[PDB]
Amino acid sequence: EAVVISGRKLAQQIKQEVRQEVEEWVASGNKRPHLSVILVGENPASHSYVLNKTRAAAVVGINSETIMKPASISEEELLNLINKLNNDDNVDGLLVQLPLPEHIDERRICNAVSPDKDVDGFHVINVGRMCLDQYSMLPATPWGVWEIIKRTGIPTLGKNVVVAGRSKNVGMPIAMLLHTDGAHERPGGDATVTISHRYTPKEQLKKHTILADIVISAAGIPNLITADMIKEGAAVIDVGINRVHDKPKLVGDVDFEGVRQKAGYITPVPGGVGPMTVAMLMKNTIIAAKKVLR
Amino acid sequence: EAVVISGRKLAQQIKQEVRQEVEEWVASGNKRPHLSVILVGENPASHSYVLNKTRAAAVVGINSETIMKPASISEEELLNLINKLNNDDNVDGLLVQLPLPEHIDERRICNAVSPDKDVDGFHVINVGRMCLDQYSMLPATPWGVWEIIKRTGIPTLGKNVVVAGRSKNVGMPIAMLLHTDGAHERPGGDATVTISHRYTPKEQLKKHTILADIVISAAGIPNLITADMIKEGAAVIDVGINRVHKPKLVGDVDFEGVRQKAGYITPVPGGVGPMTVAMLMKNTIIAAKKVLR
Ligand SMILES: O=C(O)c1ccc(C(=O)N2CCc3c(c(=O)oc4ccccc34)C2)cc1
Ligand SMILES: O=C(O)c1ccc(C(=O)N2CCc3c(c(=O)oc4ccccc34)C2)cc1
Ligand SMILES: O=C(O)c1ccc(C(=O)N2CCc3c(c(=O)oc4ccccc34)C2)cc1
Ligand SMILES: O=C(O)c1ccc(C(=O)N2CCc3c(c(=O)oc4ccccc34)C2)cc1
Repeated sequence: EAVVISGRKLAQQIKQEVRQEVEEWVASGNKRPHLSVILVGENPASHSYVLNKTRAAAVVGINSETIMKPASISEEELLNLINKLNNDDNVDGLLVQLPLPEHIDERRICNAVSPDKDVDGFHVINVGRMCLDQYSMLPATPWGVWEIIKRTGIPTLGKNVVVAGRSKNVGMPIAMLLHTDGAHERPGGDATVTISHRYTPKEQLKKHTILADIVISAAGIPNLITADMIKEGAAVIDVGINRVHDKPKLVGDVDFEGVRQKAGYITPVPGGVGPMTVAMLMKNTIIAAKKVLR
Repeated sequence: EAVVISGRKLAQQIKQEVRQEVEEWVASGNKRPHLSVILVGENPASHSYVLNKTRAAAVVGINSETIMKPASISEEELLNLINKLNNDDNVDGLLVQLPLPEHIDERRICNAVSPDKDVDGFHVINVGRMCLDQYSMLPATPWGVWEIIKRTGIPTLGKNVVVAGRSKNVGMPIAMLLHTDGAHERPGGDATVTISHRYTPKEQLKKHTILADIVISAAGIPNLITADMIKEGAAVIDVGINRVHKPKLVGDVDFEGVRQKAGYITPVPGGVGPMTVAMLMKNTIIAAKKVLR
């Protein structure tokens, strides 16, 4: 059977690194990091994600506040709020929980967050920097996937990788990190990467996955990955977060039970990539506090 | 055997569109578009590329000037010139011929060029905008590859595409254009895209090329694509520009071999190169119209 990778345990390790980095930072006489989270409306999953972020900050000695506004907020109010936070020298990291309501321009909001406080790395300049392999605030899911892979010691250079999904904050960034030059200012994994998405024909994915040492699935489709798609021994990183009902539940992209047999490594849902996303946000927040980048 | 696609011919076509578009702009009362090129040093390829660009501009009714600098120029001197041209309201497009000397930082120069004059689309905001599928000044070579494909009627949606090479102004944007959503602000290809590079093993490139409906090579490696790598009927686009031996110029494909198996193919010379220069003209009229301001 396949080694089940523990997202909880790895996220725990990263959390400890950060807790140590924050303590030393404060001991050297610096201000304790502060993370601000703007939460809009009342999406249940959002609300729980923000609690996961606030707990993680508390456990690593980073101060936080979630500012909850109602769905009804005007895009311009939101911009004012962000502008306040951007200007408050006590806020090191600012993020805006997604999705926002249909009447708010996401991209406009994401670009209003100061790049220097952009711990989500979703600002156009951080996306640009990332895509040029420069130092940047990396988005947290991609960074988490990366860490799961490196921390587990799975090789990437020369290897073959498939990423199912091409969203701009998850799939595309994963594909960008995995294929790029280990030698660049922000190293990448030098893999051979294939990006697939909703217009891949079922057969085409299969012909690609079967060739792949690593299959990273970030499509949000239960059971998109079945055991015949993977080649024996391959690492399967399941980035899917699918709420199904039976008992409302959390399931992945992968058929966990089945692929378990075929794969050399696999990651569970829940307890897989999710905890890592949250942990990498803590890394990004101490980076922000330290003003490395600007 | 392969329909050879003349990039020379398609580029002349595109230049004809641009010429009409420029004629219309001027006849409407607007300032004639002006492109400035900065050229540093003496790379002979570079000099010829600037010649190509200045000729293309002349053909399409766009004003040009090359400002040649010795390789000895400093980074700071280069930024002053760029800062000057950014501020000259007469200059609609501005490009710095690449590559630059080692003591000058490419990224920093590329980001000094005003994003609205950046007809190479290499400023970080333009890269970012492109990578988010927003309207942007698209880089000329990838846009030209896109144009070869689209005007030749080669479908992309659902297809397999390999792009060999992952450079930031050629391979990576080609992969970005080809895989992204056809529905976004800046439409992409909705293809299934595999990116390979200097560390793809030969067996591994081949295992992927063979499934490919379109293969696009931007490696700078002669005979990297051979006919047994290619699936019969596939489109093969040769981005390579390789100086071999009188001093000769070849692509990354084994043209003679590959044309016997592929359904379309592009030659070097005469394929992607002229398209690159053509798309730069389209970017310049775009810049002059201040469409994306
Ligand atoms: O209805 C079926 O019978 C059916 C089931 C599944 C597939 C499949 O395998 N797809 C389609 C969606 C998809 C794929 C992908 O690789 O990445 C995605 C990333 C994001 C969103 C959707 C995908 C590939 C095809 C047909
Ligand atoms: O054990 C777990 O499986 C698990 C632990 C933690 C999280 C979490 O809190 N996430 C990850 C997904 C996510 C987050 C988000 O903030 O916005 C999203 C917006 C859209 C889609 C997914 C997210 C943050 C999730 C799962
Ligand atoms: O005879 C050999 O020793 C040999 C020849 C060629 C390969 C090959 O196919 N390579 C390596 C270079 C390369 C590849 C690629 O896909 O993209 C590149 C994009 C940019 C630069 C170099 C590449 C793939 C392997 C072995
Ligand atoms: O007929 C042809 O095959 C052909 C026509 C025109 C051109 C040309 O002028 N190019 C394309 C390549 C290129 C250009 C450049 O400006 O910088 C480069 C910097 C590095 C690498 C390639 C370029 C501009 C090239 C070939």
